[PDB]
Amino acid sequence: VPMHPFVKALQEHFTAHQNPEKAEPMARYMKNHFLFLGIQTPERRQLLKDIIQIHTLPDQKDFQIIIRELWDLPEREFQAAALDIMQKYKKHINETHIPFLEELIVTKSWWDSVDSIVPTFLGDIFLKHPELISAYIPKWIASDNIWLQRAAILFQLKYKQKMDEELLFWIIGQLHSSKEFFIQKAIGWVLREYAKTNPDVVWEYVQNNELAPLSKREAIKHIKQNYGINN
DNA sequence: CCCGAAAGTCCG
DNA sequence: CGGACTTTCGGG
Repeated sequence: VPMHPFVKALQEHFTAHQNPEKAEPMARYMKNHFLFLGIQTPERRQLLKDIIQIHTLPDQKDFQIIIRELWDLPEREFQAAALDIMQKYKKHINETHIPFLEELIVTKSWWDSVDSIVPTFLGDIFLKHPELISAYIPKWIASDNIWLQRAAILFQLKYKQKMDEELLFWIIGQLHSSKEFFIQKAIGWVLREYAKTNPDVVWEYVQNNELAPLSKREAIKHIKQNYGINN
């Protein structure tokens, strides 16, 4: 079965505009986990737009197929493009897609893909269907996969006044002992972000509960100005 | 334009 | 450890 023609067209068009000179530092920035073509976001977005203009966006029946096929290509720009395409199908994504999104999180995993899946796509789903959180979050925390653990921490990132504080702090308590940078930093980020909505609750939490030094320092990067640094 | 964010390197 | 500094990206 041939590659979907839309994916083949995107592959051809991106490859024709590759930049091996830029690809080297781009690959180093992601710790050489991926090959890169060397195409930065503004041009990558335009090249995708070119292909949509010529071919049209595929029928929604092929949405998941297109994403998978791009996910399977070696160069990282294809995963970035896949996420751009998934946004174009946003109004068609619902709670039945949680396993599909899980599988994206745990394949070709790094912060650049996971952070573009979790607080947006998964965040929106669990905001509408909070009763499903307990069908996934406990498994994610218990798993050996750090990207699922990060997903558990960051899916509420943008919730603001809709943050479930008890849940957030429970999740952080489960993961506070992790020695993994991407977990410590995710804890820092979600606390720093939530502190923009409720600084008193974040300050009290970090002063009275154990956290890795990195997590605490990142959490209070801004709000330490509001409370002061005691001698 | 601006700022804040993931990251990243380099240094003490 | 954590501060100083870097580019790239998203949003105001």
